[PDB]
Amino acid sequence: VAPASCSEHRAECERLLTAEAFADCQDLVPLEPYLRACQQDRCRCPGGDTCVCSTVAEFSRQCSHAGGRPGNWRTATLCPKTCPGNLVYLESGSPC
Amino acid sequence: VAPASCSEHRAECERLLTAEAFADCQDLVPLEPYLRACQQDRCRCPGGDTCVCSTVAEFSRQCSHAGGRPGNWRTATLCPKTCPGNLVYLESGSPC
Repeated sequence: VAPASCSEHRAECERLLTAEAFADCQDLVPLEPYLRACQQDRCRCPGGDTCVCSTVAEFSRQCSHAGGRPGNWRTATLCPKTCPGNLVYLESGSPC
Repeated sequence: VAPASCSEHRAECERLLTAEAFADCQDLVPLEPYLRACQQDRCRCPGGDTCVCSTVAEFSRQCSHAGGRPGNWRTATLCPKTCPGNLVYLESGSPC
């Protein structure tokens, strides 16, 4: 059944996606599709934020693949990740 | 005591203020000062939205005074206003 257009969470998605760490990709990748995707993601996925931060991850991957370099956005309260030792989770660093 | 910078609601103020109704005044009046004021208003006035819709009212008054004509933004759930009879509330209409 056609659910309501989840436009009540548009501000949250726009604020989260268009942060400082995503500066040098605003001209590489568009924005409308990825935020429209966040629209349904936010309402279709109540409770834990395991379903919204999986889009901005795709936005960052597209950012990195085009040629840009994003900053760090994952905080201890925004879908953090853990690795053993003092290894630091980052974006846009050489795998070598 | 100096309170925390109420930047956690910056997205809310930015979204609500930069709507389509305020189209032809983005070039007349600045944006930073009024949004900065909205920052404290949103966090210093919990519960009812009697402080947030007092700043955008000033933004609209400036929009109209400079020469622009803003659109309607007051909805039935966004600080509505009532007048007796079928007196419709509007912005930028002649008092004559």
